[PDB]
Amino acid sequence: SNDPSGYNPAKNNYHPVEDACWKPGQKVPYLAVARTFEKIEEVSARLRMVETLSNLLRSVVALSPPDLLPVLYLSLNHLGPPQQGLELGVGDGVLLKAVAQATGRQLESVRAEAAEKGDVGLVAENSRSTQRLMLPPPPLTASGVFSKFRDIARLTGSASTAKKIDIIKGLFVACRHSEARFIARSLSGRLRLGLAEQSVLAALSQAVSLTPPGQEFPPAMVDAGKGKTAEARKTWLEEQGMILKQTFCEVPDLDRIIPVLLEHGLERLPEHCKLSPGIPLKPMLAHPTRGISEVLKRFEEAAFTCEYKYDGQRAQIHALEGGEVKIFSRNQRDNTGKYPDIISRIPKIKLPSVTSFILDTEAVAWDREKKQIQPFQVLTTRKRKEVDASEIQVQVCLYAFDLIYLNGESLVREPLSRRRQLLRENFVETEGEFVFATSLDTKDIEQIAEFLEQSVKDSCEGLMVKTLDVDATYEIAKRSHNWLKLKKDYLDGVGDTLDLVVIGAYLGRGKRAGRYGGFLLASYDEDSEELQAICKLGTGFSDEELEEHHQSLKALVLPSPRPYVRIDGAVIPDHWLDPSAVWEVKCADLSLSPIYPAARGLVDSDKGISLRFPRFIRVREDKQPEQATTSAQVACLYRKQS
DNA sequence: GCTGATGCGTC
DNA sequence: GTCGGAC
DNA sequence: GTCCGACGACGCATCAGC
Ligand SMILES: *P(=O)(O)OC[C@H]1O[C@@H](n2cnc3c(N)ncnc32)[C@H](O)[C@@H]1O
Repeated sequence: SNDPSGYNPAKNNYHPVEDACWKPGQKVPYLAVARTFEKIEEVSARLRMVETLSNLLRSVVALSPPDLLPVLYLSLNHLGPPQQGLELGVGDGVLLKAVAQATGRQLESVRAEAAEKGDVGLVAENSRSTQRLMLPPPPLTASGVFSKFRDIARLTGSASTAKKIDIIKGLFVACRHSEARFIARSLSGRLRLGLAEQSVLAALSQAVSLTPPGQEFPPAMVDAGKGKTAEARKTWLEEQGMILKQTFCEVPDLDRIIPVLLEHGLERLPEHCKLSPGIPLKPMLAHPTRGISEVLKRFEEAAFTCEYKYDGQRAQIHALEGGEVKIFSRNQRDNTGKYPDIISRIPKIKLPSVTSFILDTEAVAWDREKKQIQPFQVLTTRKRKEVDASEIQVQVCLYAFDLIYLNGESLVREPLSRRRQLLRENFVETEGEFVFATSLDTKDIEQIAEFLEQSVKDSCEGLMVKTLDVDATYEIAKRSHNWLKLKKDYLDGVGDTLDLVVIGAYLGRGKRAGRYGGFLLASYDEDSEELQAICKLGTGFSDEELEEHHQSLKALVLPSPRPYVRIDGAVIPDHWLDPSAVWEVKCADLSLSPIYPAARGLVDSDKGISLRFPRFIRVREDKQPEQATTSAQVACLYRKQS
């Protein structure tokens, strides 16, 4: 209809035709998407966000079906299917430079304003573009903006950054109302709607259920739920939602799903898009569990297995009928070129009767000389793409723990008891190359506890716990976190805690805007009587605790750092703090840092020590900096990881 | 042709 | 990756 | 329990700057 600026997709009794802000066949205006983001961000109830997005999507289906795919990608802040590897190459650095040039302001003024407001979108929105003529360019369209994002991502090579900035400046010149806010957030990778993949899928299945695609215009059926009771409508939308969710979890690729959805409908979708080797799928995840008693409470009387939780990276290995092999990451990225050693070993791990499979494994760095597992840090030094087999320096051992597909059979609906038996019988172990995850089938608390201790002694993070027959399938759509993860450092009073000094604070972004979002911490070097930065910290405190931190550190702000505080290459804090507050901090491991100075020279000549997965536990009101954990104590903790 | 800063992915 | 907030 | 977005260390790949 008329004037996107007034578009209200949160409206009660939203009518997909009469309440749209564009006419049939027209391109969806980007302002329509921006206004939808505004109405989503204004509320906290996830179900209300879904309804609002569904309203937009229903208008897109009814009026401009070719724009459904770009509108969906804009709402997820994706560029396309993950296995295609498109990357903007734009962070806050490029973005802030483009905003400075677009608005004619100094880069430093823009950087300072972004940090104080905690959002680059607000800076871009509230400053005019000095490249704008008297008469604006035509309004942005959803598909136009999406295509420009893709243009940015495809620019490569020398002088490519300047070309990316030119595209961004062009977008800002054409923005109206709130559009610049969401372009900027999207480019920075921080859309921060409160609505993401699961809510987008729920909105999509609701939208195509209520307003079916493919109708002759004007659509005879704009609300297919209106003839049902509230109860019947809810059950129906839940069923339709699960059809979409389960297909997506097997084929998480909107380029494949959306054309089928528009042509054949949601009910026929599983017939056209099915799990198959060569198409990455969503992996099964794990829920953190803070004790053995919590495990037994979660699984009740269902038999379960405990497995070592190996410290590497996930590798989803696909063997296609015909011999081709592909390897994908946890997030559906193509890692095939990264593992020529693994690909060459596939004939060695599968019996000759296996014609196709999808394996779920952990790739762990392996020292062939000493025949033992190596830390994650070592694994991350492998090259990432177009790697040749002879050039591999860090060997990998695969620890296999699941089987999702075998000889043409999808196993997603099969219980782990059967998947595991098929894994054990059709694949071959080779020490230090391909091994089944160490496992224990028991319900005895004393055995589980001992097994947890042994997993740590054997260079693992803890245990994974999985039911064998009750709710034991690989249906991510039913429950994405169907497994449990049990780590020692989850236990209170157990694991490595340090008492560290707060030496700086960083202004918060997003949910943390208007206060501190992070802090710089330091250990005390006895030998030089200096405080050495050891890590940053940004999780572990409640919202109330964070407000107390803000009020207790405000009096410690210094304009300039103390000469006995050393941070070297760490990110300079927005506010320096007089060393006084001491906090108890927990971590999973200690790592060798190329940047932090803490304990430098005590374990390595060039590298200090930092914390893996640090989190705030509590303030140490009874400690001053002189009694904080020493750099020598940090080195001793690092060494005993062996 | 090299180095550092930036981006993005891994955990 | 950990964590807490909102539902 | 689910979903989400605050925030963590770290390393390769890339490209601006030299
Ligand atoms: P996150 O800490 O949420 O844990 C899940 C990941 O752990 C890895 N992993 C290692 N060993 C296993 C076993 N035995 N089973 C399942 N997952 C395991 C995977 O890479 C998961 O992504």
